[PDB]
Amino acid sequence: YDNREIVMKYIHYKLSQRGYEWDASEVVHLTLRQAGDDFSRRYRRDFAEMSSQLHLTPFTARGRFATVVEELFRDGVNWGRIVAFFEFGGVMCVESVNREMSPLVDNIALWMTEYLNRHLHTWIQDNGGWDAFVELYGP
Ligand SMILES: CC1(C)CCC(c2ccc(Cl)cc2)=C(CN2CCN(c3ccc(C(=O)NS(=O)(=O)c4ccc(N[C@H](CCN5CCOCC5)CSc5ccccc5)c(S(=O)(=O)C(F)(F)F)c4)cc3)CC2)C1
Repeated sequence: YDNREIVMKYIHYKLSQRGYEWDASEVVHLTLRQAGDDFSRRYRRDFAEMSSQLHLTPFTARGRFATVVEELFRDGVNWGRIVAFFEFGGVMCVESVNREMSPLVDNIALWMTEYLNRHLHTWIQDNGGWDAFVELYGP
């Protein structure tokens, strides 16, 4: 499955729900959206803390993203951390819009796509690909 499309559909949906029409395998997209909503409710303190402590500006966004992503996957990968990675990118995009720095969304989407293609892709494929994530979540 194309990771770039997965990132784009995911971010696009999150922003559209804030009235922001961003100028940017259906089961996979819907499943990821649901798993991410579940993650953010089940781990609300983490979600809420990250959201309020970003201190996001165009000068720091890339460094904050790199730092958090390296910390997230430090002890290895699992599907829950992959969902957390998407929700973190979503928090970054959402905060960028809230702070009137919406152009950052494009950079964020690229960094997410790159990290998936360069660092998560092998793990994902070794686990059977996104079909495995779909099965695990249900469908
Ligand atoms: C260092 C740093 C600061 C870095 C940055 C950062 C951070 C801070 C803010 C933000 Cl915003 C982002 C990141 C943190 C914060 N940290 C990040 C990691 N966090 C994790 C917490 C739990 C797991 C886990 O549990 N991982 S797991 O064991 O692999 C597993 C288990 C169950 C399910 N899904 C089930 C679904 C069951 N069905 C539902 C449908 O009805 C049928 C039954 C439950 S919902 C569900 C439950 C959990 C996850 C997703 C969905 C899935 S999953 O959905 O991915 C699936 F199923 F595999 F697909 C996978 C992995 C990591 C904890 C908090 C730390």
